[PDB]
Amino acid sequence: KTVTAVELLVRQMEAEGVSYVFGIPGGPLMPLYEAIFSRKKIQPILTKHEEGAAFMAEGYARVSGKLGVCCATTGPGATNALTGIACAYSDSTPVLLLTAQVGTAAFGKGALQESTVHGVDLVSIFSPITKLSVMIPTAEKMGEMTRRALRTAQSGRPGPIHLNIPADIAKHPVPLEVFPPMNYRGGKPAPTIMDVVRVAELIFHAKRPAILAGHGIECAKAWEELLDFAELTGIPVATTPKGKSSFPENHALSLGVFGFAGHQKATDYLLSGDVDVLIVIGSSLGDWQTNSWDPRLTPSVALIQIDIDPMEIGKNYPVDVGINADASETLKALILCIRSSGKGIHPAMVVEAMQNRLPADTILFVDNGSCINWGVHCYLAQTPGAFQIGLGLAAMGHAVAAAIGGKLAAPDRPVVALVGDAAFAMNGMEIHTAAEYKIPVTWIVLNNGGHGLVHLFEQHQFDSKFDISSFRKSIDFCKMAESLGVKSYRAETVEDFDAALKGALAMNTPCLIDVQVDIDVLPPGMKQRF
Amino acid sequence: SKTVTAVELLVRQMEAEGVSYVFGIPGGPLMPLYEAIFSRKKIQPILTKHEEGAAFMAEGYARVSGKLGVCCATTGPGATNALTGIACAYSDSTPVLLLTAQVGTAAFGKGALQESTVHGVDLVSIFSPITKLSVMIPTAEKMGEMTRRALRTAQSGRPGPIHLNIPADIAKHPVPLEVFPPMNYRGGKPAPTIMDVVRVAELIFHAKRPAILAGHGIECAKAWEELLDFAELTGIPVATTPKGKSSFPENHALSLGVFGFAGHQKATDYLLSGDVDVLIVIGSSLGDWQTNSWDPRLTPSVALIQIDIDPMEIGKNYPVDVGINADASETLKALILCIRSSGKGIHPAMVVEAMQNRLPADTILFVDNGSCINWGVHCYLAQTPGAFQIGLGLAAMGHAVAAAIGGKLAAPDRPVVALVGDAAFAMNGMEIHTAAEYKIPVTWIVLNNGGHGLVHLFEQHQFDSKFDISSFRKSIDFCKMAESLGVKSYRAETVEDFDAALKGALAMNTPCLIDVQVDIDVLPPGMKQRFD
Ligand SMILES: Cc1ncc(C[n+]2c([C@H](O)C3CCC3)sc(CCOP(=O)(O)OP(=O)(O)O)c2C)c(N)n1
Ligand SMILES: Cc1ncc(C[n+]2c([C@H](O)C3CCC3)sc(CCOP(=O)(O)OP(=O)(O)O)c2C)c(N)n1
Ligand SMILES: Nc1ncnc2c1ncn2[C@@H]1O[C@H](COP(=O)(O)OP(=O)(O)O)[C@@H](O)[C@H]1O
Ligand SMILES: Nc1ncnc2c1ncn2[C@@H]1O[C@H](COP(=O)(O)OP(=O)(O)O)[C@@H](O)[C@H]1O
Ligand SMILES: [Mg+2]
Ligand SMILES: [Mg+2]
Repeated sequence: KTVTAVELLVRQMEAEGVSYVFGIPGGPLMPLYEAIFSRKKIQPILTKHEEGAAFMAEGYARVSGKLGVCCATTGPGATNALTGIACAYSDSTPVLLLTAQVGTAAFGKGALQESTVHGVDLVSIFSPITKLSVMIPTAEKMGEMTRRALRTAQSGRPGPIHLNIPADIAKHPVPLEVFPPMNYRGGKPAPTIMDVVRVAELIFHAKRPAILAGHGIECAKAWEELLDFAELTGIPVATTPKGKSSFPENHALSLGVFGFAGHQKATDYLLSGDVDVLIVIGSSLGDWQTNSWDPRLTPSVALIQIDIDPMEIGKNYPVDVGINADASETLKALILCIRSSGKGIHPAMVVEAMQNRLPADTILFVDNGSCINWGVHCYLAQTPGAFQIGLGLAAMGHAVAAAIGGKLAAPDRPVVALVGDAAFAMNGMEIHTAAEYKIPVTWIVLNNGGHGLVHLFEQHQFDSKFDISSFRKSIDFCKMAESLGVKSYRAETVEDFDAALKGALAMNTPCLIDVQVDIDVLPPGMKQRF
Repeated sequence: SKTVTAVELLVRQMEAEGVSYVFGIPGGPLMPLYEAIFSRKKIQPILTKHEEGAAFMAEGYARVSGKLGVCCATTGPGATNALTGIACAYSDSTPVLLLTAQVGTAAFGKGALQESTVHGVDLVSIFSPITKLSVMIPTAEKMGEMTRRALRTAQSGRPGPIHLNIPADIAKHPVPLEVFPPMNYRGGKPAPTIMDVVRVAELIFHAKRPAILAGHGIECAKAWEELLDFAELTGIPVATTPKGKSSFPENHALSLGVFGFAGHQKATDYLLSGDVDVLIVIGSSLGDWQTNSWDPRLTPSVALIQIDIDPMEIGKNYPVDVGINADASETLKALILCIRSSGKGIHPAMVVEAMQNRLPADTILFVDNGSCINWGVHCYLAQTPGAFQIGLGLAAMGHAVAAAIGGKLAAPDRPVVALVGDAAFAMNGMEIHTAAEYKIPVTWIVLNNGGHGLVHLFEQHQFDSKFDISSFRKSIDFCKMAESLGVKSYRAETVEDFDAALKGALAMNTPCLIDVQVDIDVLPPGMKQRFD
């Protein structure tokens, strides 16, 4: 019994529990749409820009915990998505990008939007920022390739995949071979027992242990065993800026965020070296996460690091025990072994109004810009994984679009995006797609009339010698929401903001809130990095 | 022995190449570059709303400039956004220089903020397949030589884009003043052999039914005058490729229109009938849309001549009898010398008509990708050389939307109009804010048919409408979108509101947008042809 090669790929994608595919169609990429629409199990989402779809697939992935899928046509369709694929690459999230190719009969001829080595070579443009980038050579090889793709995206440190599909093979017949995921993909690695008992032994003798939880806690879905491990051990837990959300910040053992725009209940504990035992679980230990690799973060006795990627272990700090394993399989073993022992408006208040009204289960997406300083510092996130910030690449526009995918992945939970205005101008057009698909998301535009943080570097680094930051005319984001069919609120006092915010969440449809913000307000954590 | 920072010397040499703007968005590590431009007071920076628009602006400026276009973007996502614009510069053979930041060397491999090395997001290797050169500045001293290498590479041979990556720490290291005029580090252009020019001369002399196919290469060589003098001196008719529309006056007696996609029956019949004996191809790559999917009937009976500055294009899809590797302007000047010395809603079809009946003769017309290509290429008549700007090499949606702003910065005292689809404007539509900011009078004509016109036509004409991925449930309102960005706008539901709107647009000398309601089921010209 046969199917068309591209028909078998969606059926294999169905088996991975992929529910939506975001993208923009094209001549050579239509065979895929006729296939997704033949099955009616997976649904296609038409976006306004291919980076917006990629950003959505990434957003769907991180909250879904499943594989994100986006599609694009030959050439510029594909190149458009790149920045989103580059963010999925730096945040360790499994995104599969499907791109079309011209038929082999036109290779080297100057085909329309040719994406081979002879034209715009997608597979090598996309290699440095994917776990795998490959053109399917034959129809017959579609099953084994797409299982190769799904296996690579969600094993090890997860990441994005680029699959290039020549339009001609897309409808060649092939045998129907669809497998459940666990038949062609392995499980995760656990720590050796020798290391589990050595750090158990280091915790038992510690005068001041501390845990630094990074983004790996979310990819490992390790919140519960982290919460049980901290509670059982009594060790205080700090998050990276990107790892905020991975431990409840209301909890007695919570020190908040360590690093950029962080809290100094974390700074002192972790930086004023009383610390002797440091357990780093699922963090790159990059710039922001370490306060520019401050040598004072190193503990006096032992540094322990758990990470599913061996190459990150001991990269910037010498480790005493380096565990190459899943954070969730490591922690349950650790608990198993220790219980076995038995012995305008000021942004500060716009976050303030948000904390007083967003439901407990609100997923908060934050963009890149001064909104990260406000988001990481002043919002307290109590629900596991409910704080969504893309600090891997820190691309402006990320959450503006990301969030749409997040609410498709968690439709019964409220989803809110806190974004800057220049970021909204880069990807704000995708509120039209939420409008078209009736995806109720609330964007909170922190409108300071330009590039907030760049304005501050000018003043504080090149003594107001020039201005490349401010606008001469602020954008009108409520008129813009109106053009895109989205209900809108303007707020220039705190209480207009609160009225807007509780109207939006009642609203059952997309909504945008345009907040007046002074471009000179110095965000938390910006004067320390200067 | 005057010393200056490397980034000042980069700017100073760019000044020598006549670049007048740098399009981009600032960032932490890229701020030294902006500090340099503002202290020098010559080149001016344009802050755009997306870096892809900045690269679109630089491509448009270069194409109208005849000079080098420059954009800048920061580490990581800054540069990746610009990719599609650089890939467009690469497929249309436009000299664009994209300057991108790199974190300081002391943070390589450490996980620095938006690290764009081999250890992070590899800018130099991402940009390698769609640039003539992509290289990270290794040291401060090599800024002079690497910047002179980029200008020579971008504007020599077949022109194309360049990627220069600059580590943020070496930007501010002092280097010796070392600035040269453009003709001390780049060569001139190649001419044909005397042997081949007289061999082509002697073929046209004996040709019964010769024909010329003029492609985009005529604009890159700045060869319009001698192409018209070559056709006039020889009496042989001129057809263009769809992308070369503005290279041969269509109001001339010898003009054949466009041959290929959405072309004219005049051009197809002469070149495909089977009565041509000598065909000269000047500057076209002879790809799909340039040759009706490589119809073998384009082969001439006697001799095919191909002229092209890139040798690897000669005879690629059709066998040539004379293959000249030379610049098109120097070839045409030699052939003329050697023969003279010899001595012996609204229907879009009526929207562009309203446009041609009203727009000045010197208007530079930008067209985006979508049905506007069928309407622009087929129904618009272009009489001015280079006055039609369409990026058909990559055919990236949204290209004309932003590029026209760069075009009008390059030709400030000529009218510039962009004819774009509604989905195209939705991806890069927000750049009009940049035009409102800098007071750049461009007129956008949005053919708003409420979704993806040609894809909807594919559904009907290849999937029998088994599905709809093409129309939006709610047409976007582009006059409200214009208004919120500070741009004057007009809506048109009649043909006359369009004529009133367009005539208002041109008088105002400010940015303006005209939102035209169009039926999405209208079959554009040349779309019937392309279905099989
Ligand atoms: C795609 C992309 N292109 C450029 C940047 C660089 N970049 C910022 C970085 O974080 C570092 C802060 C110095 C560089 S920040 C910021 C202004 C945001 O302006 P807005 O959106 O309005 O936010 P705000 O006004 O609240 O500051 C910009 C442009 C980026 N990150 N991504
Ligand atoms: C960046 C980018 N992403 C996708 C495409 C594919 N694509 C077109 C190509 O040429 C081929 C013709 C079918 C594929 S065309 C068109 C819609 C026009 O929508 P509009 O702007 O409204 O134009 P129109 O209404 O007249 O059809 C689209 C989406 C593209 N080119 N670039
Ligand atoms: N399932 C997992 N278990 C443990 N660690 C993981 C897992 N998945 C990813 N990681 C690790 O988490 C780290 C996340 O680092 P990054 O994405 O830079 O976050 P942060 O900046 O918060 O440290 C990476 O080093 C990655 O190898
Ligand atoms: N200065 C020049 N003189 C002559 N030909 C050129 C010059 N610059 C570029 N070309 C050629 O013009 C061609 C442009 O092709 P393309 O971009 O596909 O336009 P079209 O579709 O009209 O062929 C390329 O083959 C290139 O080698
Ligand atoms: Mg702002
Ligand atoms: Mg349209």
